[PDB]
Amino acid sequence: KDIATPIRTKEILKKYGFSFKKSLGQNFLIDTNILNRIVDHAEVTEKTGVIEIGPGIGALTEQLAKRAKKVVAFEIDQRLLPILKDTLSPYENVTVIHQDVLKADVKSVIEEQFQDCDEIMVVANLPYYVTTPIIMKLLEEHLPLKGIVVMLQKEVAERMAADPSSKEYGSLSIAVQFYTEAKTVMIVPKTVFVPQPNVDSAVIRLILRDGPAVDVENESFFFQLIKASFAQRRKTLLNNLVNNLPEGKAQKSTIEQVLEETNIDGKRRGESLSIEEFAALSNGLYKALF
Repeated sequence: KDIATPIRTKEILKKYGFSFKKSLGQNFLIDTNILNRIVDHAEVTEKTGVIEIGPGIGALTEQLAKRAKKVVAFEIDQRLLPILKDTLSPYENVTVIHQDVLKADVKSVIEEQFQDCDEIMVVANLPYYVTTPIIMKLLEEHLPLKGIVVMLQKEVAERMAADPSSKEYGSLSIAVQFYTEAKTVMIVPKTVFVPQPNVDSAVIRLILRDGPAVDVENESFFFQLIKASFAQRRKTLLNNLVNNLPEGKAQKSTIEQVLEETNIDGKRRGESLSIEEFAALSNGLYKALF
């Protein structure tokens, strides 16, 4: 049987369950069809190089290996790596890196690992608390990736893919869509996981854009500005800028003046700004504040 079946996963966890500490939000996929559907949505073929993050006991890694040219899995826990040497032993095209993807130089790994591939995808099942930090880290690294297809919490996907008119729109939406075209593609039933989460979760497809969605002087300042602006959503933009930028209180009157100079009423709520406005605002504030 495949790793992604309830009988095989149960057996592996029974054999090796005392050999690793269960972590925050850790689960194990036990439905082969769902995985292959996710792999369909990622468009993985014989020429695709796939990066997986957090391979678990190999469930998804296995389905990827059967379809991709090659699979590189990041795993921080050596105890889990020891388990994959059992569960992934049939697959030559799987290379496991004992490294935290957040600390990794992913561009070199890709050069090192994917020479015989035509396109690189990220495909991974991510626990809530690392979802946003991993995705932004990867996107800020400007990697030569076609796309990222990730299993995550439904609300997080919805936020990432939100369009400007919808209620889910926030700083996360803007940050992800700066880099990518984002769409939530499946709702995954709770029953494909061990242990089982309380609710259905989701899969998000992020296709990387040819270049940035808007023109900014400093990407990092732009993302800090967005974050600062949405911190207390219902309060005014000016108020948010004052209390959430380290420059806020020290340079209030400059901030006021940059809003005036860019024709953006600081009495408006942060959520009312388009991405084009936030861009123009970041550029003005970056030049005036540093």
